[PDB]
Amino acid sequence: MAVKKIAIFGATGQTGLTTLAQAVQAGYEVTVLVRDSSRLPSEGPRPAHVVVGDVLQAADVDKTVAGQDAVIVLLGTRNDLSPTTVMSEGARNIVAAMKAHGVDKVVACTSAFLLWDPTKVPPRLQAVTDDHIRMHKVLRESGLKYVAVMPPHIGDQPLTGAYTVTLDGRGPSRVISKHDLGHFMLRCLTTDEYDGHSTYPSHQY
Ligand SMILES: NC(=O)c1ccc[n+]([C@@H]2O[C@H](COP(=O)([O-])OP(=O)(O)OC[C@H]3O[C@@H](n4cnc5c(N)ncnc54)[C@H](OP(=O)(O)O)[C@@H]3O)[C@@H](O)[C@H]2O)c1
Ligand SMILES: Cc1cc2nc3c(=O)[nH]c(=O)nc-3n(C[C@H](O)[C@H](O)[C@H](O)COP(=O)(O)O)c2cc1C
Repeated sequence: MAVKKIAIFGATGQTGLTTLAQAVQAGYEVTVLVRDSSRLPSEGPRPAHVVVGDVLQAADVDKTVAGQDAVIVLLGTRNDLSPTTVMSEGARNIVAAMKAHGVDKVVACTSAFLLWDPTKVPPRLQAVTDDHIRMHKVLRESGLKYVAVMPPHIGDQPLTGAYTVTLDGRGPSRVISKHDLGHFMLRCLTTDEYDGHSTYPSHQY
């Protein structure tokens, strides 16, 4: 039984937009939860289903997760570095909705800071990193099949599909293109080999 139907959270963000386009082009039936639909593009591949709402609202999340085979999480805070619980509270709602609807696979992006020396996080990113840690804890303790994607700097290099995935935060570089990161999140839908693991995609462009 391959995954066919997925929900993407954070589909309008930098990585979300290209993950969404790639998923639709690849044949998935994609549902997105967006606060503002004007942030979805008109050109290119289009999601099958658009739910307007907020990941902080359980009912909105429930509507989005119902019926899916898997969930991709690309939530983030754009340029806001303030203390925050948006991602972890969103993940709480996602896990509850997954359990309410029988969905058992989640692929979620946090950051390579969760693999690197936890005393080398740049001060201005510490608050966001603390919420990534809370989000990781929520997902790992959910018991669901969870692939933790922990990328380094997200760049705008082209899609290659040729990046390296390690399990410990060491790799050929400290950059992954947004397009390659999205491609990897989709890869995680068709294998179990990363379930229960932390993954570090990187590439020399
Ligand atoms: N930038 C880097 O180099 C880097 C490196 C490693 C890890 N990361 C982490 O990687 C993840 C993905 O980063 P990104 O740059 O692709 O993300 P991003 O551009 O920050 O996009 C965040 C996404 O989350 C959505 N979102 C935020 N609050 C929400 C809410 N309350 N309800 C529903 N959706 C909400 C945003 O929606 P709107 O469009 O409505 O704002 C947007 O779709 C983030 O957690 C980031 O911290 C970033
Ligand atoms: C593991 C890792 C995680 C990162 N996480 C973030 C993050 O959540 N948010 C961010 O703004 N930058 C993060 N960065 C680096 C930023 O993307 C980088 O400072 C960015 O180029 C700043 O661009 P701007 O000034 O246009 O916002 C991360 C880098 C690495 C290696």
